[PDB]
Parts: sequence; structure tokens; C-alpha cells
Amino acid sequence: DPRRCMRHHYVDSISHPLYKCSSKMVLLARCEGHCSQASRSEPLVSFSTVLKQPFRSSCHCCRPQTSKLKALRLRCSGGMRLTATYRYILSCHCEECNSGTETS
Amino acid sequence: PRRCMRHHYVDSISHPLYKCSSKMVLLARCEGHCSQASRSEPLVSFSTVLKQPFRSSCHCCRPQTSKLKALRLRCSGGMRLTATYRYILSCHCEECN
Ligand SMILES: [Cl-]
Repeated sequence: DPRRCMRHHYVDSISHPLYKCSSKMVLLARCEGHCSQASRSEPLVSFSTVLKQPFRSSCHCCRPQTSKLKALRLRCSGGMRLTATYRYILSCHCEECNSGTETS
Repeated sequence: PRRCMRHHYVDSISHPLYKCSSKMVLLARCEGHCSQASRSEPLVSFSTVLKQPFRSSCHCCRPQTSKLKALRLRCSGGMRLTATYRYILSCHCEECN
């Protein structure tokens, strides 16, 4: 299967959203693809004194499995040094939509 | 065919805490493969701008509309206990969050 959950590389320029700084081009990684598992949702039955959520669901999303934190210094007007930080995704995997993970 | 779709089925319902005679009910569920790829990419944080590590997108086959329904169970001692559930009328692909 070629369209499966996969790591893809790309480049983006990192710039501060408010301060007009010295933007920098960086190589980044993202997770992308189609998880093989179908997503589903079915009703849960409630009874007297036994209340449950209306639906029980399953859904798999292509998300980061491992990553490495990186930081880089930008140069801004006129001498300000700002650190920017982001995760460099090392591997991807399919995981439940509602998993309690940092991506959730 | 494999798209996000309504599927019908029947299930036997029993009260988990009370002795009741099971009852068969017609149910609907959502199931399928949403067309959109799911993805997750990093968010850039700065010294005073603290963000989640990732920005993600993911589509799930879930109920779009539904109807609350109810039925009377027959239980021990001529007791009638209520059970309730949502009957899914339509399905669609929706963001995980
Ligand atoms: Cl129907």
C-alpha cells in the first residue's frame, strides 16, 4: 500500500508572527497518509441508573510516534535574539483519534 | 462502497444490573474510510508563544443526525425497566477534534 501513513519531508521558513525578524528556511517532517482501519461509530445503550455516552467510536489518524525537539535563533530588529522551537518528526504511525496523546 | 456509510444491524439488549429477558433491536452504525488523508505537522513555538507540539487533521466516520429512542424491558417480578439509545439517521466524515 503506497498511500499508507508515512513521514514526508518539506521546507518552511520560520518567522516570528509579530516581530519582523530574519526568517530562516528549515527542513521539516510531517506525518501523512490514509490509515488502513475503517473509522466507525455505533450507539451505546443507557439504562436506568446506567448512563453512557451516546456513541462509541473508533478512528485512526496518521500521527507522530517519535520526534526530536530542535531550536534555532532568529535575528530581529535591531539586535533582538529570539529562540524558535519545534518538533522534528522521526517516525509516524496510525493511532486512535481519542488517545490522550499530546497530538490529541 | 468503502466510503463513510450507514450500516444497519440488530442487537440483543440486556440490562447489566437487573435480571431481564433480552430484546432484539434494530440499530444503525457509521462505518467506512473517509476520503481525506490524515496529517500532522509541527507547530513552531517561540519564547513567549507556547503552542502544542503538533497541528493535525483527521477525518472520522461519525453520526451526522440521529434520533433518541427507547424501549421497555421485561424483567423479574413483572418489572419494566427502560433502555435508551440513539438511532443514527445519517453519517458523514468529520474532524477527529
Ligand atoms: Cl433506516
